[PDB]
Parts: sequence; structure tokens; C-alpha cells
Amino acid sequence: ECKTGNGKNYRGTMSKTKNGITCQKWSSTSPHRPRFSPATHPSEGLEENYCRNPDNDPQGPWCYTTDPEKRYDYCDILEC
Ligand SMILES: [Cl-]
Ligand SMILES: [Cl-]
Repeated sequence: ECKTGNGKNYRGTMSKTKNGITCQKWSSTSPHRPRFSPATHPSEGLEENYCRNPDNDPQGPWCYTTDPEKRYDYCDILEC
């Protein structure tokens, strides 16, 4: 678990955002409804509640949040 680039191929194990709030399972639909999931983007690594980049976001790995008022947010992934 290290990152390189926008973290596109990142198949790491981090499950909390940069502010230490824990990620929402990408399969789950609360508190937020994900626009990306394992059923639609099977090649994207949407397993558990880990930090991915299904959309080649320039800011790197993010995940759906568990704080009902925070939709998504980035992950502090060690630099590779
Ligand atoms: Cl939502
Ligand atoms: Cl999105």
C-alpha cells in the first residue's frame, strides 16, 4: 500500500479518509448512494470500504464517506 500517480492502480487497504473518518462500503447505499460500485465498474477494485479512484480523479484516492454530511473525500495514501 503505497501510491504513485493519481493512485489509479491502487489496490491498497486504507479505509478512512484524510480526516480519519471511515469510508462507506462502495456496495452499500447509505448514508450515501455511490455513483460507482462493484456491479457497474468491476475492473475498479470497489471492494470493502477502501480508497479507490474509479474515475481517474487528479487528486488521487478517495472513497464515499460515512459522515452523512460529507459525501466523498480523499485518502492519505503513502507516497510511492
Ligand atoms: Cl448521496
Ligand atoms: Cl463521482
